[PDB]
Amino acid sequence: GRDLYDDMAESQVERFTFQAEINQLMSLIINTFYSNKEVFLRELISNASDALDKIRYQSLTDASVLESKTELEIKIIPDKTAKTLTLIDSGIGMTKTDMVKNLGTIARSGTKNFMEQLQSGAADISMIGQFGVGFYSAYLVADTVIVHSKNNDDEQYVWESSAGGEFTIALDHTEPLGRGTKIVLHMKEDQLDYLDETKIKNLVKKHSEFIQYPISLLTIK
Repeated sequence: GRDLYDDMAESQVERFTFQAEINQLMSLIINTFYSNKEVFLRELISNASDALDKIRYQSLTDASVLESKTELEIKIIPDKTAKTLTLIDSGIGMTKTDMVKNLGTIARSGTKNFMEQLQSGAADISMIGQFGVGFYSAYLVADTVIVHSKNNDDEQYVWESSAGGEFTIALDHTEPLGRGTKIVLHMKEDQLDYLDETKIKNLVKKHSEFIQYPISLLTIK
């Protein structure tokens, strides 16, 4: 059901509006109480794995695609001072238009039906990935989500949203990724426990049993 990757300083920033049902979903995720929000980490890792698969399989038929970053790996960085959780993958990455389309402007087939099932009790929040909208689970635990991405076909871009119906995209001149995606979750005050060393270690272990890529987990001292 996961399909995110399926087929003086001056800055130019473009603003976009979320597709109506995606906007509704984000509001539902933010303005409703959920007891168990661990799915957010499952989705971060699984989406990273999909991105890694996509570039790995593209490399079978075109080996040159890995020249931008030869490693296929995941890095997870909890940072209590910054109040952020970051997950970096060296997967396929997203061009600017990939971000525009896949991170909010284009309708997703499962959004309406997912929201109906949440309202009824037929589904719970842990099942979000099955409905192809798992990315948005980040808003269970984060006020703001920032997505830096670099695809071989484009320059590095950064997408940002604090919900409220809109997102922005701009050229990204921060640390070059080489290739892949860095997602930064600015954690809500009441969700900071997810940055605790043992808590995040256990969660990563729990949600990576079948992941076929190396994971590096940092602790900041």
